[PDB]
Amino acid sequence: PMFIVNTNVPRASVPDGFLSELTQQLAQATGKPPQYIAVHVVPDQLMAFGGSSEPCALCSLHSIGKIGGAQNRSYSKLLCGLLAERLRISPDRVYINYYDMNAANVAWNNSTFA
Amino acid sequence: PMFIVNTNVPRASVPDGFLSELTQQLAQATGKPPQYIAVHVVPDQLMAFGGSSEPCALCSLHSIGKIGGAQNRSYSKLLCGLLAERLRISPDRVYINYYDMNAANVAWNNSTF
Amino acid sequence: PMFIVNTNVPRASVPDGFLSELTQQLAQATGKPPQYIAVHVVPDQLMAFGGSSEPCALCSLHSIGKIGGAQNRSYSKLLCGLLAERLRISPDRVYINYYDMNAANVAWNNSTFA
Repeated sequence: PMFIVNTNVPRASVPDGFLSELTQQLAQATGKPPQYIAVHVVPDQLMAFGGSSEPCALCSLHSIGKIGGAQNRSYSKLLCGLLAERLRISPDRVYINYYDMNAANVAWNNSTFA
Repeated sequence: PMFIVNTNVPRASVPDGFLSELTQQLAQATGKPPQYIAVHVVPDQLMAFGGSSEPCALCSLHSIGKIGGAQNRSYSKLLCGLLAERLRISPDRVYINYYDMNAANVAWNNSTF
Repeated sequence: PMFIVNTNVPRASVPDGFLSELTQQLAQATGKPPQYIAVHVVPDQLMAFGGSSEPCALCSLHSIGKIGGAQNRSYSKLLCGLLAERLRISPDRVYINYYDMNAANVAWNNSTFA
């Protein structure tokens, strides 16, 4: 699985250990092994949400399966929760796009997972 | 809806009001209210288009519906137009990918649609 | 075609001809002309792969056709190869997501390819 966060929040407000925490939580939440979890955080971004430049995030989670109605609802609670608690971002200023990737459309290590 | 622009154009060439303009115009164009429009502009990027490093942009627009043949044609005119007029980027150096998101695959506010 | 690389490798370690190289190689590999190829490299990123912050990359290749099982398998070899040699990134720390774009969903030059 792959999680990317884009946010106008400053670099200095991203706590040390945020990436490891995202890794550990996403592992538990998706049921996938941490070695396969990647996380990416892009602060200091020039963005707006609903015309306002108060703290916000635009994120995405890609996975081969482990993506669906119930699962996505659950991930939103978890991840908005973490963006709220660690980055002080209100959950009504967060979008997260989910992508159920086909195994043939994910490369890793000189091949694909198909 | 969500619009992201990535460009090699410098931050200082992005005019004051560009994000608000994109917000207003996307609202009108998609028919969705401005509060639900997000915009993201990433300047100073290391990128090339056709091997040339003259000004260019790689962009994406994500929306739950309001995405299709004619609508996408219309958005290209609008958005290439704005990148041309405000960022001085030639429209033959712009790509925009459109994504019709399923409501279940977009989180907002502790849940999904 | 479009190729984006996101990496924790510093900007100074990205060689100056990397974008042209990616362009030329993707042209040969996809069978499209170099003028249709765009490439984007985002260094200095705050990321982790499998809990570790050693060099890694999250990438994506978008194209209208020229995307599929065998082709993707081949592109992974090529691109991991380039990331290994030029950016000194181990291939087991690379993901590439492939996207077979419908022509109606790609804009260029005031219109779409539909």
